[PDB]
Amino acid sequence: MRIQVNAKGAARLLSRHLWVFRRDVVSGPETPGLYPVYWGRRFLALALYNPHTDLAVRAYRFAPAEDPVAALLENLAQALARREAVLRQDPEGGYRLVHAEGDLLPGLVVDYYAGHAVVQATAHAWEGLLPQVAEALRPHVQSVLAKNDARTRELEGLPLYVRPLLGEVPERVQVQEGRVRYLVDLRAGQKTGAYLDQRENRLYMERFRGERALDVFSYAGGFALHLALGFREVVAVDSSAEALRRAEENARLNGLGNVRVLEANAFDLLRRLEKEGERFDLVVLDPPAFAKGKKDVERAYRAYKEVNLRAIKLLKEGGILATASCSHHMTEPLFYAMVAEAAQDAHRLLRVVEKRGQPFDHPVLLNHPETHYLKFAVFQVL
Amino acid sequence: MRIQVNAKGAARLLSRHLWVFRRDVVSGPETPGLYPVYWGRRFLALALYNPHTDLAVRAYRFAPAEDPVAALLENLAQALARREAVLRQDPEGGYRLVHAEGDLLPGLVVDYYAGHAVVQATAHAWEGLLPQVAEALRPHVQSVLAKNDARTRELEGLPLYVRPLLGEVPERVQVQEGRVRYLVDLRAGQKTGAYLDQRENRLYMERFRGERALDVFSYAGGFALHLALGFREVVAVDSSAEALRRAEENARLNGLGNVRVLEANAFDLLRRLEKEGERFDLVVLDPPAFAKGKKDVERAYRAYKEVNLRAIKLLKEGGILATASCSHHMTEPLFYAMVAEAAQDAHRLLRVVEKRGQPFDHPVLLNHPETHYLKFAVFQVL
Ligand SMILES: [K+]
Ligand SMILES: [K+]
Repeated sequence: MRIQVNAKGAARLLSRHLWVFRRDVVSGPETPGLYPVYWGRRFLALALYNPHTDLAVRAYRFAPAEDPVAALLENLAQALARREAVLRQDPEGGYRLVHAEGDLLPGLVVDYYAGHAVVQATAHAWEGLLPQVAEALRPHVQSVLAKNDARTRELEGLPLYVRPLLGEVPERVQVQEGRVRYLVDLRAGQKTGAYLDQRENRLYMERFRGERALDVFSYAGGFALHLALGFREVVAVDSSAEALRRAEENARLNGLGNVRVLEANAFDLLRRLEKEGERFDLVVLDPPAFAKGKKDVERAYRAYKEVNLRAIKLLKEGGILATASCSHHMTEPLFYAMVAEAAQDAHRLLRVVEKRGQPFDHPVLLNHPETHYLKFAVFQVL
Repeated sequence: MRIQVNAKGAARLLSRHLWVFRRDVVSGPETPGLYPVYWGRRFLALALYNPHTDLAVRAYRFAPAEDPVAALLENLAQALARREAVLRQDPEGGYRLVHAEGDLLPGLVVDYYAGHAVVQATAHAWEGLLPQVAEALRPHVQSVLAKNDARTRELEGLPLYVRPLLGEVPERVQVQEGRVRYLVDLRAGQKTGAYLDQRENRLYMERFRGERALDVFSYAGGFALHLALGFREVVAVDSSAEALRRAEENARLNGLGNVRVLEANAFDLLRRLEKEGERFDLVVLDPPAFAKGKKDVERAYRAYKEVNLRAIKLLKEGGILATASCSHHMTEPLFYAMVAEAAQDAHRLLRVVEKRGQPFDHPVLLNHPETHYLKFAVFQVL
């Protein structure tokens, strides 16, 4: 059976983007599965396919294979191999073992929390391969949980559920991250609270020291935990009471009483703090995605610029600004243009300490822009 | 005596850019020197000034000071302090001690080569302060050389010369960089051959392993030296026979017998190697700046694309591409859009391994764009 795409889809696969949408599929199989994709009689790639979804084609190979399933599982082995080294070296750490498209494993994500892996499948073809996935993980873990309750599964016509796949899945797990530890919650109705894409950026914070630090959009307090090691006072701000509860629990776990949580609207607080003359030696801005769609950019840009402008005005000379965006539509060029505008408007000279982004376990593909969503930059006020 | 700027010049300084051109200077001193800059009666900054040049104002402080000379030398002390830790642990290394505007020391650059400093000044005010610069460096070095032959000095009406300022300056010195050593020529007529802005990027390459590596635009062969310890064969390519002579010399100094130099035109060679069916496990592209002015960008972009497209085609699956640009006007956004275009045209999927640039000793200011000129990225063919 073959999937036939139009010229538009052909140009996309030739450029090595991994997605072809339904409107560009001329014909294809009646059921979802793994099939070769063609432009006329020309082979283009092997892909996960679903005839009932908007994102119909997700490529994983750009060369033919006698056994599509074997090929896909080869990609799985290759992804795990890239993390082998770090798992033997840092067994109690938190790492992503499989990052979907980035690892040429569209529709599959696997996270590792101190020996306990959590699998999330969002493409129909993976469902029947979950047992093989669990066995591939076995050599590296104590247990495997199938957390398959993401709403995206509804699009693929998949059932929603959360069930163990291998071993005994614990309710909570302590993860070591540099000089601190945090508690992950593997239960369905509870916040996992790991946010691994920021693992390296959080560790990077350990090199800074000072009197007062402000962690805006603190969510589970990860950045705050690391800042507490070098700062006298760390204020963790977030509008989620539940998130701040986790933050307080993680601080307690580390015996870090110098972290105080504040339930408030980030935007209002920043302006208010500046109004009453409060100053900080470091501010971390890790807001949720301000721009969902490509049409939200203009408005998002203004929102980012405002929060960054207010953060910079709170900094003393020598102050540190750690700012990020996890909106893939807020492109890296737009992001840095925005911080430059905020700095210019605040009349503060900023030196670039470091331009970062996603860690090695959250791979980015140059040819597939959507894989690059996180930007993280650190600056110092001169 | 003060420098008076118009509204436009004032807005530039308030946004914290460090330059104000002659067109925006309303009035100023009759001779070059260090003077405060004002917009009306409002103090804006302290700056190096020259009433005879297009780039009239170069700011170094945005706060007043009784003694402008003392303030400037204070900036010098602070720049050196930022390198004290690395000089203490790695005395035989090569580091930039002063990076002009980036260190708020406009018109001054100072490099350190295993205990021997080389000073290059391009602004009039620095000429009279050379002895004080030498004294500030005394605690950190064995000798200090004034390499003041850059033609840009003619714009400031300064003499061109090369002379020692402190100690006994050797003709050449060996510098240790990771697992390799290279020879620096301090003589006025020879190529220095250090290229310190690429130091950390060269070191980053020591982690890769493979059979054959290709170092294009090799210059003194720095990248090839680091690759030699990880690859069976390394081919260094450059159009300059003199440059390759230094390359062989460096290879010999390290006892590296797996590095072969090849005098050829990069563009021509890459195509021929492609047609010849040649393939490599790693290719490094470190071309000279293809763009110097903003008008050279359109054709420069095309040149970068061709060499990157050819390099990508030479890589085997799993191959590593380390590519760079030192053209300031070939902005980061244009650089990455260019590599993406090359990959798309080559029908090759690239994973982003790392996005780097200038190391800590070559500081970048967000508000002063011209300080950022180097882009270095590493990708892997999937
Ligand atoms: K959970
Ligand atoms: K020289």
